Amino acid sequence: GLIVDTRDVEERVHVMRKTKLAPTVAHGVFNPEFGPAALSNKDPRLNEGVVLDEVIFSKHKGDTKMSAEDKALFRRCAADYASRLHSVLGTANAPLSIYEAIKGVDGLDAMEPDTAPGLPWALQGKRRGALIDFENGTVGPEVEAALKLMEKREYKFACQTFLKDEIRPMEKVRAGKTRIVDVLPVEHILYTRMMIGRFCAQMHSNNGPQIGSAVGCNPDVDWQRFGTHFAQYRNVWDVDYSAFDANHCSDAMNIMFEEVFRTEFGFHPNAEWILKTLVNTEHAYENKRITVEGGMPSGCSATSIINTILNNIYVLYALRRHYEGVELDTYTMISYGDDIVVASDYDLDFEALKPHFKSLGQTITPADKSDKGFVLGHSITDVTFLKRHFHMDYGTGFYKPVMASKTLEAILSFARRGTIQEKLISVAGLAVHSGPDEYRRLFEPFQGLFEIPSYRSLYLRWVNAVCGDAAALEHH
RNA sequence: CAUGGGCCC
RNA sequence: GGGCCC
Ligand SMILES: NC(=O)c1ncn([C@@H]2O[C@H](COP(=O)(O)OP(=O)(O)OP(=O)(O)O)[C@@H](O)[C@H]2O)n1
Ligand SMILES: [Mg+2]
Repeated sequence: GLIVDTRDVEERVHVMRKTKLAPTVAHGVFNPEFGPAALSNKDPRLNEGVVLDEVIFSKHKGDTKMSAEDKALFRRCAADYASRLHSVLGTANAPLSIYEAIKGVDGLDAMEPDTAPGLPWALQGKRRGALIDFENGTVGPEVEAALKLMEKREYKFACQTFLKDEIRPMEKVRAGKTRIVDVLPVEHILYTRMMIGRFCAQMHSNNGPQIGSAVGCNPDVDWQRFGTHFAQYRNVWDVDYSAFDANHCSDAMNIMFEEVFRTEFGFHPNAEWILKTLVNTEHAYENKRITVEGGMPSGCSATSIINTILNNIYVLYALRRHYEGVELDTYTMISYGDDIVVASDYDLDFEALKPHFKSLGQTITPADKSDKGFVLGHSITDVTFLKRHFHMDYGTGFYKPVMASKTLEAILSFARRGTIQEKLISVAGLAVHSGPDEYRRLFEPFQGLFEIPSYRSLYLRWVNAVCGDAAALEHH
């Protein structure tokens, strides 16, 4: 998105952390090319000659405007994927009850309790237990006063820039490539779930290549659904965007909002409203009130759905803008916002799309960048989706998500203070799929020190998840 | 003891 | 309440 150009303000929004993340006993064994991000332009490690606050805003290279015939081409594609979308999800997209928006239907996790509240509830000391009864699902004064307000469209706000205390490859750290999180006022996040909460539920619970979304899925059982499907095709590309989130041009955004969330598909007129408030934003990083047109607010409600709908309409628009007769069945695709796998028989050309894609402000590039350009052949066992490769499992003939040891090792070098035992239980079931030998190497560090799930119990868990009746087949 | 949105104990 | 992927 284009910055008008940031201002001064007298109020000053603290963030600049020091990492809650810390080395582990694994840390010294694995010596990973991975550290906590920078949470301070003062932080030593950091290359010298680096103002951390520069880069955070170097993802705003402008805001591609779109010809009038591209806006029509894009409109069609969005109404088309929208036709598909509501064909599979139905048209029951009535507003959600403040009770659900807080509580959550069957497929919409509740809103989280102890979570930051956005503005200005932190310019005025208050957490989200002070305007909502999380586990009674209950508004209070201003939430309900603003509920009333956005109902009128006479509501307006600002986004609280943050920094992702997270691990990152060492180099990205030194570039000061910290990931931003733009936190929305919690009232907003709530109205949004009312406006489009039943949509997102249905999305979550019909994920699959049919709707091109993997949001809602379980990389751990769903990998089988997905692997067999994608191995039915002669060509499978692993595409990488870049700044995906921030380069959603203003026109692309306003069109999909208009095309996906109309009232003719069951929504309430104000679902376009809450959504379009997301185009031109005000990001308050500290005393800098940075004002931006374009992009998405990474972490603005439904952020992953939106970005997924958008990726889907982009591909189809890039194919539609290069050849004729391209329908949704021309290909197949699954994304999770940024991430995307695509497949096709038609021997399609993806280095011929880069430009058509650059007409929306987006820069695709191959995943295997140590070639040069998009090639044919690649099956679904050369790609990555969500940081997991597709491998088939010896013992079962089933597909399974596998992360590079170097990643797994990264995750296992750093924990928040006294989380190490819990984290490990969690990472145990990721590392299952790396086999018995590596699972073991990967955990030597913590022996006689922490509890380590047996490789065997994690396997039979998995086997029962992927298709329980094969659990029951390792029997008769 | 970051936002979203998912899912895992 | 924790971990991950996005
Ligand atoms: N926590 C959040 O609010 C959140 N997390 C993931 N997302 C959606 O998923 C995308 C992940 O962006 P990345 O960190 O991969 O970077 P990028 O902007 O896509 O590209 P690159 O790393 O190539 O510069 C984002 O761009 C965003 O659309 N939002
Ligand atoms: Mg990828």
